[PDB]
Amino acid sequence: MSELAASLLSRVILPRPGEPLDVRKLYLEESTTNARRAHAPTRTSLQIGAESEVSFATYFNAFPASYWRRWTTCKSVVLRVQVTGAGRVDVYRTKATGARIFVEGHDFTGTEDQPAAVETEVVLQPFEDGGWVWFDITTDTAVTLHSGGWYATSPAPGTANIAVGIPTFNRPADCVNALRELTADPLVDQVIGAVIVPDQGERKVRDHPDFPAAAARLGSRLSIHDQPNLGGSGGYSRVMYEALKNTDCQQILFMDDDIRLEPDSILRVLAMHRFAKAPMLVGGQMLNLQEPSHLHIMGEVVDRSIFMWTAAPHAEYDHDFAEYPLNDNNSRSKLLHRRIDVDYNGWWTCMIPRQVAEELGQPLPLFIKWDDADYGLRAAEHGYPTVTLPGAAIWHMAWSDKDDAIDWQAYFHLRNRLVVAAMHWDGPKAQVIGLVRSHLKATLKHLACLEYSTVAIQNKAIDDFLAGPEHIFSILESALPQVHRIRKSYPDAVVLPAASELPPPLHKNKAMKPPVNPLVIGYRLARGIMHNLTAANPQHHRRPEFNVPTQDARWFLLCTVDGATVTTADGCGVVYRQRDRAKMFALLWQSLRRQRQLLKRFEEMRRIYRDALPTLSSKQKWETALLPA
Amino acid sequence: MSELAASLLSRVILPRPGEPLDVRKLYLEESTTNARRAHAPTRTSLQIGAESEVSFATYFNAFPASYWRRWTTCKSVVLRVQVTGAGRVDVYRTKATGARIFVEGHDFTGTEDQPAAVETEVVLQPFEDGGWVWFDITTDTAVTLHSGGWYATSPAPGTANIAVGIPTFNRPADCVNALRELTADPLVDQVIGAVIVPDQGERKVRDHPDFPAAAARLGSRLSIHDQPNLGGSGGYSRVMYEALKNTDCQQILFMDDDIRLEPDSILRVLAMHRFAKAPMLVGGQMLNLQEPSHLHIMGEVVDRSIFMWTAAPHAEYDHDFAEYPLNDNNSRSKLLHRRIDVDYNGWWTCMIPRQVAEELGQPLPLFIKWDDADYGLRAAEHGYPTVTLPGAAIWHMAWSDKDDAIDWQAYFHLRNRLVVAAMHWDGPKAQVIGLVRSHLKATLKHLACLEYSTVAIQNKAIDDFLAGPEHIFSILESALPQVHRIRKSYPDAVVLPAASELPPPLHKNKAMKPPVNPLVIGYRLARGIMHNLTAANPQHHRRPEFNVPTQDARWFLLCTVDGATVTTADGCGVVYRQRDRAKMFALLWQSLRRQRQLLKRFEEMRRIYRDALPTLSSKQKWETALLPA
Amino acid sequence: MSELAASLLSRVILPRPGEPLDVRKLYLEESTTNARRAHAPTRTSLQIGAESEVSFATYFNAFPASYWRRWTTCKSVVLRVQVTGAGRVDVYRTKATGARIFVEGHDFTGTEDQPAAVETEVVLQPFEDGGWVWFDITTDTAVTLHSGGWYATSPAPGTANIAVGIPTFNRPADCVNALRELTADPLVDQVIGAVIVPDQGERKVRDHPDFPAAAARLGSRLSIHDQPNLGGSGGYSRVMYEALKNTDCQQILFMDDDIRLEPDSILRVLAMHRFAKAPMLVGGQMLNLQEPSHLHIMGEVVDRSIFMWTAAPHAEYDHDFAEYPLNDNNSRSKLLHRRIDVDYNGWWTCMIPRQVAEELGQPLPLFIKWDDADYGLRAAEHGYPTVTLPGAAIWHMAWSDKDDAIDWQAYFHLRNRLVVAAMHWDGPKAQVIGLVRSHLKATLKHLACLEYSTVAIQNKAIDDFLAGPEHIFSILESALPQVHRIRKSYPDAVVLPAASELPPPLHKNKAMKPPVNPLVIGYRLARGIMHNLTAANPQHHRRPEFNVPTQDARWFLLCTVDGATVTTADGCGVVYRQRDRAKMFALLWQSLRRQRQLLKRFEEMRRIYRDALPTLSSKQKWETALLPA
Ligand SMILES: [Mn+2]
Ligand SMILES: [Mn+2]
Ligand SMILES: [Mn+2]
Repeated sequence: MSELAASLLSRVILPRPGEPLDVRKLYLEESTTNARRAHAPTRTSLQIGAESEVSFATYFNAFPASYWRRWTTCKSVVLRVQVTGAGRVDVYRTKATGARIFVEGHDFTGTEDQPAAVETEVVLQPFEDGGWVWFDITTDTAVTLHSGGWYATSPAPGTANIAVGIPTFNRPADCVNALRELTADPLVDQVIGAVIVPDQGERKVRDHPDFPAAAARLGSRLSIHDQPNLGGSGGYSRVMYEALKNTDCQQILFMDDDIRLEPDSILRVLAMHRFAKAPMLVGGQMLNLQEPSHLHIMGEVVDRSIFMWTAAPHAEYDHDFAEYPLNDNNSRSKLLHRRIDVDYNGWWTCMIPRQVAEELGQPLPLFIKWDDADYGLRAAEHGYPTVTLPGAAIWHMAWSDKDDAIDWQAYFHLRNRLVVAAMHWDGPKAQVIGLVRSHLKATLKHLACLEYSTVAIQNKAIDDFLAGPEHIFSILESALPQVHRIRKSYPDAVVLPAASELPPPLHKNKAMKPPVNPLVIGYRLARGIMHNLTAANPQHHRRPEFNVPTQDARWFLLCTVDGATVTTADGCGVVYRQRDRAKMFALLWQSLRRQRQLLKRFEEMRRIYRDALPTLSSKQKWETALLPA
Repeated sequence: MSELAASLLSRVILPRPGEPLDVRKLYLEESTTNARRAHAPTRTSLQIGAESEVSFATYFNAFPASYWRRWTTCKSVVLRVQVTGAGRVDVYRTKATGARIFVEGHDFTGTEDQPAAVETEVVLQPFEDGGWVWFDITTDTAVTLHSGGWYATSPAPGTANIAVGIPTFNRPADCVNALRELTADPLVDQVIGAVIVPDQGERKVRDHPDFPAAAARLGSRLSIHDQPNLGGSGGYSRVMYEALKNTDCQQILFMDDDIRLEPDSILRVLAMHRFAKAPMLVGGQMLNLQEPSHLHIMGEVVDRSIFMWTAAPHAEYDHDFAEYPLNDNNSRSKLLHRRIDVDYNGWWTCMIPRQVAEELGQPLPLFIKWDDADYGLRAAEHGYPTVTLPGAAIWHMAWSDKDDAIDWQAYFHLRNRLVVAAMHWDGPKAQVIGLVRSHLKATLKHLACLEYSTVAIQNKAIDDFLAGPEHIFSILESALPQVHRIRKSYPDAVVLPAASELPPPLHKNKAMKPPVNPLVIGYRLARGIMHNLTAANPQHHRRPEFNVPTQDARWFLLCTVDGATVTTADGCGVVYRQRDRAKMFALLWQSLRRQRQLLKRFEEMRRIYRDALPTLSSKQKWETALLPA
Repeated sequence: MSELAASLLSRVILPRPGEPLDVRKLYLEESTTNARRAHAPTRTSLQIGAESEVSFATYFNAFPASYWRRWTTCKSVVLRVQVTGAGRVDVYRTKATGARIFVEGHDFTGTEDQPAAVETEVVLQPFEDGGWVWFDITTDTAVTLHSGGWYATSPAPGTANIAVGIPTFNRPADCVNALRELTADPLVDQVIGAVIVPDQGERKVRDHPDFPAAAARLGSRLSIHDQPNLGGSGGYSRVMYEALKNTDCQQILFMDDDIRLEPDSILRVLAMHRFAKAPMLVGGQMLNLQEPSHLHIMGEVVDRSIFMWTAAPHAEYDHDFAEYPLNDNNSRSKLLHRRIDVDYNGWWTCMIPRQVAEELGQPLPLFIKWDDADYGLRAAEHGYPTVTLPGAAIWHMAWSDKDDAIDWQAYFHLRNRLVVAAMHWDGPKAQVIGLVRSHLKATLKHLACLEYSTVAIQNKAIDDFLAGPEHIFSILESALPQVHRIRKSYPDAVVLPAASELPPPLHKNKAMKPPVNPLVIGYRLARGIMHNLTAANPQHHRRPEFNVPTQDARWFLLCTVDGATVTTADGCGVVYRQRDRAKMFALLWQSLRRQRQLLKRFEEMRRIYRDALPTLSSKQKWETALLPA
């Protein structure tokens, strides 16, 4: 009956026609011994040739059993498939080591008229610290898999009523696409109660030629709110503000505009939220929009030793499922079988229970960065954990090539790290030395790389954090322009269209091998210190010594030049980096001056920042930024 | 004629429809250059496309020639195949190194109406210390292999009349399945004279809904005997008791309830028993029920240096035939071509001649463990060797992941090792130092791992062995509950459903790399000794320092904590392990006290245990345990 | 016209139906991207699917260009193929390094009615020290290759009239097969003028049930000559004797009875003989009858430093073409592109010009071994070189596993080496130290391995060589029985059917790793010397310490035992090897005594042996051994 529909956790899904073979690996893994490729006539069905084997040990179709055991009331899961033809459904699970274990097989024989139903209940008891469940089909005669699903044994609790939030800024076409994809799958459509779009740009999504068609499918569920550029924080703050005040939605789902969606991902997230033992945040993972078979990360934490976000303990960035199948002996694939606990999830997909939003308050008024991490740490302090759910994903731009933490974002990275550190530290007193040491090493590296503007804006970052939580809030919007203004006067921050716009380099490039050798690193380091003590030659600021590609722009090469072009990470331009011994020393001294301030004033900072949390997170205070005159 | 049927050693067999591709490797190996997969219309026939090659150099279809040379009167074997279409049957053998040697080819041309018979006699002379024989088929036109077999040149001696024994304990569904599979193959059915089922559990196999249908196919050959839980020993003791007293079966075949059967396996075992040079025990091998293409072990011995069961000298655990074909250059596969001699076979499949059972007596009244090894050692002392026959296998649970020698089984492992050691030593006087040293190293390891209960029950194991063979017999049933009772008071033995039932750990986990480095092991060892000399902090017994996964729970990580949860091997729960310096030292001292007793009293033990063998193995004394008031 | 037939060097040939895929690699190499396997409807034609590529860079179908350049008058070779369908014939050659070079392509379009002729002349100029020529076919539409050949540009000189010689000894079935295969190919049949069969055994080939049918196809060309067992030398001596006296055949072709033939091989050999610059010996290569895709060796020389036959400088034994294609980057395959010069060819296939046989005389009356090497050295001293022709091969048993130079053959190996050394030395005076040192190292090794009989018969070998060339001739027949008689009294030479015929070993085996480690070899060596100085324990001659498999029977393991069974190389039995310090020392002293004799008397030996060559090689003196009373 529809008792099936109410207990559906995760549908077995298949690729769209014309899907590149790499991406198909996220869905199904076919034996190379098969006569022909399996064919997907719809997104929920599959035709398999006679005498063929297909494995559903895959990102989208395997069941992340250990996560369900850890966070939900589901004691068991039921696999249900409908099949025609003759063959066997084999059910497997893994230990947290990745070791595969055969659970049970079921021979079937069905026809189009009388299709076979194959059911398998798997208890979730043996998944304490990792493991997946999946099935394979090995055929006798040609087989059609008409449908498949992972089901709970009882209906989902609560009511499904999601407010989806999508902040957008000068990407009307991406936003229109996102709105369109939300209503593509009828089952996702039915559970969406509202779509809040804080439009923070000048190029409005409302003015896009395809907007009316996307807007029609949502009807009055859609609202667009014009506001100034308040970054991610202001965007998602608005979303949460609107959801609590102007809707009765039980779940708040943060999403993003520049995404591609696998709609079942939303239902998986929702299912985990509904079956949850206690209220919690449920997050989706990010697949790399530019390398679509690659998983960005299983989950992330905040490392408390230096208060810095990182990969969770047994997780590694950029896992290509086409090269490294889930069910494979290699070391990268085995890591995927551990249950990865997280401190927070990113806001490309993050479900927040209504009550939880109410109790915790709004995002901190940081512009970009650390706002998601803060909201995870805050939630945990209130006994609301976060789970990053494997197999529930969207496609989003990763820092795949195109990004570098040396531009204006570096200001926000440092400032907000400090704000959130002050807000959540809890650890011993002398623990801040770790964070400052971390920053010193990075500072000397920037100076070695001639990334002078970076250091300057990081000096402003420290000043702004030190000025307190009231100054932070007052510069929600003004902070960005002020960072640009500082950067304009540094040659290392002025992007030119091409190296060919400048005089041709004095020297041709020579391939320099990266020093792994212990003695050689020392030698390159000393050579760098020695050069940095000399007065720079001004002629190398008129004509660059080298044109350095991004991939070659490393400290060991850069710490011996007086002047060079360095290509930006996105490959779109170059900057003329220039050494000046007087400026370097001055920036270094200003940095050290600030480092000593941080470790002197950090305890005070914790007090004032924790005392300001009611204010920084109140809907009323946020109204002063969100709403105009 | 049926002169063929009487001399059949081993049928050429093929996979069931829908069999996973991995498992098919146990039967046939097909070239990837073939246009299509070979098709098995029945379990004894195969269709092969035109211009295709299939190799029968496989676990089930190759002939383990060296074993037949060593233990049977067969001077040669005849390969007989019936084929239609046109092609070549090529016959090969190996040297004990694995080197393949072409013996002879036979071109054939047959039709469905006039099928071709292809015969090849292979003398068993060149297989002194290893080697297999097999065939390949390379086709011209499409070929059907209608049947194939390895045959002796004369009828099998003796009469085939097997009593199959299956002890069962609270696994009625598995037992019913086993009973069902015994009658699946008509040729196995015909040679079964009785099926004895000692039902030792409370959930009776007789009460299972599918039992009547399984029981009908056996008729009056089946008998079920209710008795208390007397472990494996009591179970198999009952089987042997019933077979000798209440049947006239010439062969006794020990099996198990949680198995999957390849019925031809039984006939292979029987064939080797019948053609045997002199009476002997014939055992089957175990394929891993959870990784079905994996062989557990070629055979096992008792290493006399420390009296401990191990892999036979050139055998390695867990051989995956899908990754490592029999006929392949790699080092793991070459080992399979040596004739592996064994001291004993396990009781998942072990054929014992009626007369031999009569002369040797019953199993020793050990609860679990070492009873099979003892029966092999005992048989050898009477001039009855054991053979583990390759290609004759059942599927059974291996210690594949799910088992750990630290629970209640550790008591039985140590106690019974000592009993069997006392029973069979024969070696020099000072030889027991080896066994005690072995136990000391294990003891210190348990204490390092905080596995305190293990040490305590191993202390009881030594006491029970020391009390003598009469005490051993008197605690056949009572020993198990008494072990549980000791374990209840150790935190390291109380299983909780999840780490989440306890307060969250103080520290997050950090990946610790296993020390292979020589200096680093020393450093980790010293760090462990140093920590173990400090007084433990009681707060770490309230709140665990870490949640440690099974795979990470190693001595180098565990010897530096005061308190931590460790997940059980099966992944079903966790235990709160807790360091206490006073308890550790006390357990260690109690262990050392016992170690010194062992090497002082071992000679005495041999005398009293050897003198008690008539008693411990008599059917009359066993009646006091097997039969009620 | 038949001007084509007269200039044919080497036909393009294809496998028989049902040929194992490995062996097919000797003929054709097909791309795995092809839809279907190529099909050979006859041995000289091939069907190739549409859009497919087949390479004829193979043992049998590529042209060994450098050999033809070196030894024949052919300035160029013409490739001629007849094809239907549409595609391209691509012609390639290699440098001696293996580097492939594209020469020329030819698009064709033919039909069954109007087949396309594709011709390509390749000049042999760039093959000074290596290189092959071959073709590939890449198809557009389905293609049939109807025929292909490598042709000279002018008719073959001389007259083709071969006397084939096949000595046989108790292998009537193999001999009958050889006779049968000689007439299988009409083109080989036509050039055979006689078949001489010295039947040296008691089981006569004449008495074989299939002999009359084989004999009918040869008619009066076949003659069988009964004589005593005079080994290989007597056999081939008889062949040459009969060919010169009783036929007018222009070529003498030594073959063997236990062979499989690729008939075109004979024509290739004949073609090279006819086109030769000057008269020469043309030999065929040996493919491994037991591993049929493996080449035994490209060619062999006599290393003058110690006067011992070996692989030619850049040749390595046992080249598997299925694993290592001719046209492949790997190091083993690149060696195949050098022109390998030889000192001699073996007598499995060796063509000798009539005049050359006349001038050189008969084989030396050695029983087995070194007779072929001598005949090559002798021929070279008369300005008649030997060529081993790649791509011209028979299948013959290699020393693939089944042979060990420790039995009765060791006597002949040493004695004949000395005879041929005395006959051909030429080098400096002090050069014999090398040969004696070589023998000392081998002697100490035999004694270390307990191979005592070997040393004793090698002591007789030296004595027999020292007694002179007249004694050698007088013991042509009697030498074999006399070697057996010596060996009967050594336990290490008495073969027993199985280790199980002896008392069971004292110790089980333990895997000993082969010492590659520099210090460890030293340690094992010292341990061996130390043990060999002790008095052996007689009880270890009653009951063996170990049962040692052939593969494990190495000096480092064997030099520490007093008594052990060692399995024979063929796996058919075992010998009880026994250490005795008194016997060892006595044999060693007798060996050293002889070693000092050799280096004192070697100059004398050269004189007497060279002076006896007219006698040892005269047909008249050979009549005293070949013909009865
Ligand atoms: Mn985005
Ligand atoms: Mn069991
Ligand atoms: Mn031969």
